[PDB]
Amino acid sequence: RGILLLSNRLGQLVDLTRLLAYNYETLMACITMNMQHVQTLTTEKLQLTSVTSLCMLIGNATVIPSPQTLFHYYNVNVNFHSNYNERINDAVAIITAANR
Amino acid sequence: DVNYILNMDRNLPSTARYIRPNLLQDRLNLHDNFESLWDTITTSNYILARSVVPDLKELVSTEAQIQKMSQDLQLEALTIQSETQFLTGINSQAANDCFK
Amino acid sequence: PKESILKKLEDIKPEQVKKQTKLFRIFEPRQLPVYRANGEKELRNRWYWKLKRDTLPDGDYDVREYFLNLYDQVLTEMPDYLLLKDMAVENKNSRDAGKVVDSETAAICDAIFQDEETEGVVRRFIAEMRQRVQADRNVVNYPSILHPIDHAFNEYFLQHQLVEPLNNDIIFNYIPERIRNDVNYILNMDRNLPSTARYIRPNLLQDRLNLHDNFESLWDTITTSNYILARSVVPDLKELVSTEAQIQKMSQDLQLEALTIQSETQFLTGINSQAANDCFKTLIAAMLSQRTMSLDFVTTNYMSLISGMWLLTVVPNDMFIRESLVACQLAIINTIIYPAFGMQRMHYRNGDPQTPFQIAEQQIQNFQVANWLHFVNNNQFRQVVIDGVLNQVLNDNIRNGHVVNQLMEALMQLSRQQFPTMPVDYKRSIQRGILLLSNRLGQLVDLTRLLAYNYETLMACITMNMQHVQTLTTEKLQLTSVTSLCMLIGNATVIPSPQTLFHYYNVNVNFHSNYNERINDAVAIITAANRLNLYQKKMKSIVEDFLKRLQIFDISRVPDDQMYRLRDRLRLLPVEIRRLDIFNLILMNMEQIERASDKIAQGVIIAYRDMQLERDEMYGYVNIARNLDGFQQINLEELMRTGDYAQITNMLLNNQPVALVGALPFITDSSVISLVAKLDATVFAQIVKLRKVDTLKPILYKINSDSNDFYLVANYDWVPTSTTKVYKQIPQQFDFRASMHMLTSNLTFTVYSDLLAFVSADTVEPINAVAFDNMRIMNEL
Repeated sequence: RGILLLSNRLGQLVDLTRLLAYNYETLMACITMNMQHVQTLTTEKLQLTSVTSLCMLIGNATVIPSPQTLFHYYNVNVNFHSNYNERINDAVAIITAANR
Repeated sequence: DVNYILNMDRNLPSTARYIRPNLLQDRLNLHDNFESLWDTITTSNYILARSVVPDLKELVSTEAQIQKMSQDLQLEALTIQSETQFLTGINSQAANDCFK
Repeated sequence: PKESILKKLEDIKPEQVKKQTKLFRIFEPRQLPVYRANGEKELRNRWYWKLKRDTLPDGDYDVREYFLNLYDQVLTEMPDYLLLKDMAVENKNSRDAGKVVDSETAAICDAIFQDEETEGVVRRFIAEMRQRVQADRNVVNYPSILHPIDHAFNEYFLQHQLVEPLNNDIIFNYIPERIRNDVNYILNMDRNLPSTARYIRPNLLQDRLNLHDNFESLWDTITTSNYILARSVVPDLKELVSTEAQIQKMSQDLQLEALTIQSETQFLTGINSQAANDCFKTLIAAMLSQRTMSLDFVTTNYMSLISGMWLLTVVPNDMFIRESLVACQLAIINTIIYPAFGMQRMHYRNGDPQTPFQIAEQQIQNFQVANWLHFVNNNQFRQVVIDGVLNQVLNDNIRNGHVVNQLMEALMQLSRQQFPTMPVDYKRSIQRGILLLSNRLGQLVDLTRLLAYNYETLMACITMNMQHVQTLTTEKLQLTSVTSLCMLIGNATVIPSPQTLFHYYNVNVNFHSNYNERINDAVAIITAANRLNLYQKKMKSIVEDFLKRLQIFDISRVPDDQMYRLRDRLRLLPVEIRRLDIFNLILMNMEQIERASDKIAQGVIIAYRDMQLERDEMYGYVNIARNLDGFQQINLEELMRTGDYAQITNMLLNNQPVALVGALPFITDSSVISLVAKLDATVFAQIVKLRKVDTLKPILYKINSDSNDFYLVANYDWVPTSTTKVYKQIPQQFDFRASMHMLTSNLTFTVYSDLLAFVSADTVEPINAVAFDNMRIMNEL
């Protein structure tokens, strides 16, 4: 009986797939930092509770990243990067000098 | 990405000048030893993300669904370990959380 | 509440009528000055066609949706039938009265018949334009003035309305083909309807939705309903051994005392003057409705069990839920048959799933005992189809139905295990209860008959092809009541009151009619909804209304889900010719409507090059093209949807010959000046600033140096130079002579509702009733 609730809703569950598909596939675009897959030392708890909800509980909704939103994102990683790279240079420069 | 509109409005004098962002890559492969720090980055990069991920909309009234759910679920039918499948609630939230 | 879902049922009157009056009008003819080439008003004036209500909006999309509503209006308002004498007026002129069709027809005549028209031919015609009746066929000949599009409508309405005849024979025929036949009943009537009858036809096609494959929650609601409905029927039992008397001899047969003893728990079975009636009703509906019930027993009340065997021998186990037959049987198997039949050595160990009656079969030997097992175990329903039309009735194995050699056998098998044993006393209490069934067996033979009939009767009147699934609200039944009914009955004979039966038919009927009908109403819409590209009228819409219209279902209290799935099935459903046949009509001309009528346009062209203007008569000569031959295009609808790719933005900026398409706001101007100044090139600029357009009001130049105080120019000699005209056909003109059509219908009708009523139903004396075996049902003193 529970299974069926996934099935009927399946017509919609589809929608979910599309959603993420896009979103991730979108947002991502604006990331400068590369990203190698690593086994973080820390976790993040995800209660099947919520999961289950999202599932049978999403309608013909449709939401996406506000323009302004997107930029703001780029902008940040950007700066950050710039700082990382920059300090790096600032760092190196010193150390090497420090030697001769 | 069709869905998004682009347009220019202001002009640019041959006076226009900016400073390179400088986005060299990793340069430092922390991906193979500095776990402690990755965890800290991930975390960071993570929160950052939630801050962006658009909030959802138009969901099915919490009550409505869970109710047709009990009709379908046949909850209290002998089985000893009741009311552990319905701590599901706060979905109007759980989904948003699960999603982000 | 219990009888709060019943008032939602008996209160369902779907046999809704729809009477028409005013004809069905879209465009009324109208005045307007005439402008001969050259542009002067030659006087006299002419008559054309313009729509009643330019309602029409802005944006191809909004347009499409608009029409759609028309479809919904058409249907609600779709003539269930008509009648022309009811819509009669009189003609001011003619060889006489003439009586015409619809006030508007009248007006028009008198009107044209004064404002110096095309003279003779018109007045003339208007004269000899009357009525005439051909009584001999009930036919009627009226006139009526309308409009090509109007005759269009009203016409099909004559040919498709719905009122057949009605003779004694038909009334007789609507009465279920298995009841008129059932002997035990009689029928007799009070009238003879004349040749003028018309009876409407409650149509009852099947549930083309198999609600029973994904939607257990709606079914559940139906079942429930259908169930309560049933109880409302189930006859109330009659005269049965006064409660006290029986229960008293009951204590006796057994031998009680003050030292404690076990029979004692077989008497919370008393109350039956409540229990038997409940147990009885309950049982039927269950079957009819086809609901699945549960079981409330006690392991100490063995009697209550014995009676179970009564039950089980009946209702093909599948009718009860799983976890219930399970308990029941094993409880019998392990505390009643093995335990006092020297067959208990292991005490029977069972650990869930497989079948527990079953396995006892292939284990112990004894014939009497052995037949019970196979007959009970493999006993099922006979999946029967046709019954004087697709009734699809789940029937009870002929056998059982009074040829109760089942009960006699159920007793003989009981008469023979009461032989061996093990725990000395225990047998005393057990076999003593067993005997109480045997003596009563003369009467038990009856209970069977009763149900047998009743179910087998009520049945027929259920057009709602019932099936065999699993409920989920499981009505509750106690072995308490069961046991009561059992030993406490006999001599009596009861049966379905006539009036009662009908009432039942009637209901399911309506209901059906509604289901089938809404279905059609539903489908029709959805399909239309598609050949209209309404990617924005999110359908979560139709389903909602649909369900509602068959009260019982708490709409808000049902997830959007099921709803959609409901559409998914509806979509594949055929409209009803009626339905379809109309949509084809609306579309087919659609174009014509839109084009005509003001407020709107179609599209505009922008050739940055001076050019001529047509010289039509209606309007003076202006900016119009009925072709847009050449140039390019760009759907506006898709534009404001897509988001405009500066494609337009660029072309506008760069100045290139182009066109636009869709719903549009026209704007009329006069003072020629405007034109020479070339105002029309302005407007456009805007767009550049606002990606989207609707703020776009194109221009038209009604130019007739007559009404344009600035004729100063028509003077010299000219010929209209414009840059950009407009897409919009031209309002046809009005040819009276031909514009009129002729009509046919029928006279003095006689519509009826309900039917049946015309019959007085009586019943034979109870004492000698008959089942499908021609045997006196209830022949044990």
